[PDB]
Amino acid sequence: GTILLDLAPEDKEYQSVEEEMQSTIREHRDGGNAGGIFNRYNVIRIQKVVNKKLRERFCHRQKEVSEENHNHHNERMLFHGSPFINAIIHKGFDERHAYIGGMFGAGIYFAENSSKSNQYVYGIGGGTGCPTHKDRSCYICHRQMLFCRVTLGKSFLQFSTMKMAHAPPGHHSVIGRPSVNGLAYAEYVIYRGEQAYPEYLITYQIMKPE
Ligand SMILES: O=C(c1cc(Cc2n[nH]c(=O)c3ccccc23)ccc1F)N1CCN(C(=O)C2CC2)CC1
Ligand SMILES: [Zn+2]
Repeated sequence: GTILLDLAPEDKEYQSVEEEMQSTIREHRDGGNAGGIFNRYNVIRIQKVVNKKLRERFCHRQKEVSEENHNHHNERMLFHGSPFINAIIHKGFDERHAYIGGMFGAGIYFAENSSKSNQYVYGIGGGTGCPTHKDRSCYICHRQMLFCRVTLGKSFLQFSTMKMAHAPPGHHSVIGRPSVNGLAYAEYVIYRGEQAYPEYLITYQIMKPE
């Protein structure tokens, strides 16, 4: 059973989440087609996801990865956008639904830039936008994204497409780094659902630039 705990805006924990969300917005190559046009979000609320069973699976794997990486689990807080956010907060991430179409193959994808995750909230390339207005740039409808704890362990650096089914030998994750001819922004990939915990559930709106 998942329990959603509201965080007060005056709480330093709420402020840290909003600060990372706002500060990591960037301009995307698609000129805002997938996620919309905006320089800031309006944060509606931030809830902590509490689930004992999911936490135990996460901590158990974190100990295993720590033992395989000279006692460093290498956790990072990263964003994830998905139309299936309800299933994620109740059952956790699931590699059985890993992104077949991804540049690093069938893994679970995360971004260090909140605006890159916002491109996936309504589907691949923003699908057809919000259910109500069918607008990928809707300023009215409340969106939701996750800010997750992700166990990276020994991360495998890549610049180019390399379709994998699992992390490479001796590794626990794959990080696609930006390059002039390749990625504009980073992407973090894990191949096991228990290497991520959906810590924060952010409800927000993109704001129309003035
Ligand atoms: O990893 C994906 C996934 C990711 C993407 C890409 C993606 N999605 N979301 C992001 O924030 C992101 C950031 C950087 C680069 C790519 C992304 C597309 C379709 C997908 F199925 N999954 C889909 C949602 N997940 C689940 O376990 C759902 C509940 C069944 C986790 C696995
Ligand atoms: Zn809308």
